[PDB]
Amino acid sequence: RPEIKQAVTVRPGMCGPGSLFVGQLGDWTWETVSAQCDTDVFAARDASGNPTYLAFYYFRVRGGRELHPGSLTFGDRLTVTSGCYDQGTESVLTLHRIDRAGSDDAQRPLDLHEFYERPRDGSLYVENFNRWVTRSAPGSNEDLVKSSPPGFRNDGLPQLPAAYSPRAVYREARTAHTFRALDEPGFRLLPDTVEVEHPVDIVRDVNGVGLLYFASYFSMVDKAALALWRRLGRSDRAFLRRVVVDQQMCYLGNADLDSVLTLGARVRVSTETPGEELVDVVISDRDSGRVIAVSTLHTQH
Amino acid sequence: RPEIKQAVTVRPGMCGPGSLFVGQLGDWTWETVSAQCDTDVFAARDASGNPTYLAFYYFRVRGGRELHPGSLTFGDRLTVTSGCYDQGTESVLTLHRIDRAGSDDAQRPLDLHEFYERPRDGSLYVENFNRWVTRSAPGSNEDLVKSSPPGFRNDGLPQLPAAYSPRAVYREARTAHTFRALDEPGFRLLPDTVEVEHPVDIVRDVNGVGLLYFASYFSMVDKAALALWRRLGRSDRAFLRRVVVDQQMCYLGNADLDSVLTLGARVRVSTETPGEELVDVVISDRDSGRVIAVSTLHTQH
Ligand SMILES: [Cl-]
Ligand SMILES: [Cl-]
Repeated sequence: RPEIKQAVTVRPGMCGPGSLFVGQLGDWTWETVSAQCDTDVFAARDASGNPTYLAFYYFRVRGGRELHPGSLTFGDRLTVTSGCYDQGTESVLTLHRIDRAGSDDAQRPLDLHEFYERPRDGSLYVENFNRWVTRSAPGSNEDLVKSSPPGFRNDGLPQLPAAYSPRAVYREARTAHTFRALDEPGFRLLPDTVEVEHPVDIVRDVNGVGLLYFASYFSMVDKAALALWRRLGRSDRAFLRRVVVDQQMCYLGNADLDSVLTLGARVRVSTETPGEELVDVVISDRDSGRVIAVSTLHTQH
Repeated sequence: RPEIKQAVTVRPGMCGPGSLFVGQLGDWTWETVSAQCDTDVFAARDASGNPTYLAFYYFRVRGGRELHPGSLTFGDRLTVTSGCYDQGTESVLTLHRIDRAGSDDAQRPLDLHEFYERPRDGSLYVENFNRWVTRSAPGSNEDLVKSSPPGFRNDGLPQLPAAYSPRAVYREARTAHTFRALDEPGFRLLPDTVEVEHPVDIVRDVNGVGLLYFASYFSMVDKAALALWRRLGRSDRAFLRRVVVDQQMCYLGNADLDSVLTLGARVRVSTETPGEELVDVVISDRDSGRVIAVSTLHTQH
């Protein structure tokens, strides 16, 4: 299996202009997969005894003006509905819908059509596509290898039709370096861009197993975004006021803890709605020749 | 009421060399006080309708070689025991003991004597002393004012004897700028110190209500500590390996989101045990003339 409903009171540890909300989202994904695929995701190991991690690969957060991540304050009552979909033995799709606890029809079950074609204002839709991986060498964060812990059961799971394919979505972003095609009408590109050098921050960016922490990617993207916001003369206070109505992240790789990353950012402004923009950020590990992440944010000023 | 026992599987969102574990600790304090003092801490308001926050004031984490925060990895099974103690109507003390789920006598209730005079190796002891506050002016983070939400019930709570007084502990650290008196025998002070300028990081340091986030203070301290670790030639890899067996933080103030903070750090090395040190960090808001935090860490290299 059944979907997992929970009543959630918003805590300081899962809101604010940082990456704490996304961190909460991923911990619910690992809990939801554990419950539905008969596997202790937290302590997962492959037959050798190697630890295997249910790594974040594609991550979407979509809301809108009436509920977005920046709308959440301490003490807000929410309803969270969660469940997995079959993507075979090495990968799994986890969905989360978040509603205000009061709201009309908050009890409704997950609905792929709603998530993928008819998103409602006032609901927050989370898509986490995750893939089992292991280190290819102790202490290396490069060249992660595909895994599946023994006993991972995808068989119970509901099916996704071919139209809703996280795989397609991420393949196109890896190629284009945005999740919103550069020729969408109704946008024009500004000439101002930034390229920020970011040494891995070993106090804030690293997780419990010595990999870069998946929520830190959101922090790196917001750092590149802030830099651009600043390069084009806007205020720190207005930055804290931006409304992020949609954001997608593809995790192409991890990195070693001494790497120097590069954070590239660009923005397109709406020619219809004032103050609506698309910001694209690419995170590179120049030294290994890899793009390790791509993110697009859809914002209202 | 009764103490709150929970079985906890360690998640990526509450471990690692960052401040995520301390963030988890504070969310359990707010849940524990909510349960024992009949108050929704998350959504607390005073009679006017002003939001009132159960602010972190004094924070201790004490473990040891057999269990410290850096010992926790994904999937670890823990037992957590929590409860509040009466400190009147404007403040409350919350204790948490954390044991490995397997261990001898993990079911035992909280014991003030154990916490304050006989801490056991293999247990982690958390002390959170918190005070209700409100903003004195919309959008200001300075000059917070004492509060108590209506209906806060400290009456149920067990009593603390005069010997165990968080108040005394913090008063001495505010004066001395360490929690370990400068004349403790068995330590000598190194001449190397650092002073790091730290503009408030609006993507990573700010909480859901626009105040500096209490766990960010731990990140700022670790930044000042890393700087010192580096100034005296040690490796990033060895920094990730430090064992923090005790840490205390006093939160003297908050700061506005455009402040530039100063992070001061010093270290004393053991003359008995090799590789045991005390690192003291002071966080200043030069421009308002305030010390906003003091922290001492007891480490094994
Ligand atoms: Cl992670
Ligand atoms: Cl906080």
